[PDB]
Amino acid sequence: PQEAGGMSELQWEQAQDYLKRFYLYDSETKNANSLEAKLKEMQKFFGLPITGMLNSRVIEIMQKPRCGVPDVAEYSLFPNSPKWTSKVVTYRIVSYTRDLPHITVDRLVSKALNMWGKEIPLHFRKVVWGTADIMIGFARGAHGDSYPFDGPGNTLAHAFAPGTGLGGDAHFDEDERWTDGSSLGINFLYAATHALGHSLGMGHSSDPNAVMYPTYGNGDPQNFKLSQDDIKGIQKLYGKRSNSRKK
Ligand SMILES: [Ca+2]
Ligand SMILES: [Ca+2]
Ligand SMILES: [Zn+2]
Ligand SMILES: [Zn+2]
Repeated sequence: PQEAGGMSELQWEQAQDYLKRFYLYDSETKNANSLEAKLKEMQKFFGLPITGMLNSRVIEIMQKPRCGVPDVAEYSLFPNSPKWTSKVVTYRIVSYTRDLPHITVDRLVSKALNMWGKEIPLHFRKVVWGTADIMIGFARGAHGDSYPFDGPGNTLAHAFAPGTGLGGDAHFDEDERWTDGSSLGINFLYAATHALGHSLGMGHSSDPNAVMYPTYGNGDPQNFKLSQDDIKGIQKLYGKRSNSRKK
């Protein structure tokens, strides 16, 4: 439809900002010409082939929601290996959103987290007494951590890397819409694979059928399943695999 033709400067400029936050709001990449190189890495990060452009898929994704985890990091004392080295992983829900009953949130977090575990020799464990590694809560950036709330729209959910006992948690922007049967806003199952995937130190992928595919296409999946590219992606680190194997 060529909607970009009738867009204003404000829209094109907004794009600069929407992506600026996707990799931390750092003035180090603040220059007119850098736009070209800086979109170059965005376009490949997503995978979409139109490089050097800002109008077709590239604007669509700026406006569509996706994830709230920056795609960069810079710290020392990093834990053993980027993904969960531990022999086991544990996970517990902190609170639940009114859109969904606790039972539902709980079984979705697990039905995705478990899929991840089912593609690798890692092992997973149920929680019935004590705290866990990955806490799953609903909250706004002003709950008690860095990164602003954003509100609805851009920035879907922040999550943390498997580091320390406190780090590794997954969060859900409570402002965002969260539901399964209704199949209206963001599917918990689908986002859960993504949010929980970051809890395992997994990164985004470029394949059009990826499970952490950042080019979200809206809608809710009926059954949902893991992707080939993510299964091989993770097995390169853990060596052996379980070839998904699910119902
Ligand atoms: Ca949001
Ligand atoms: Ca944790
Ligand atoms: Zn993400
Ligand atoms: Zn937080």
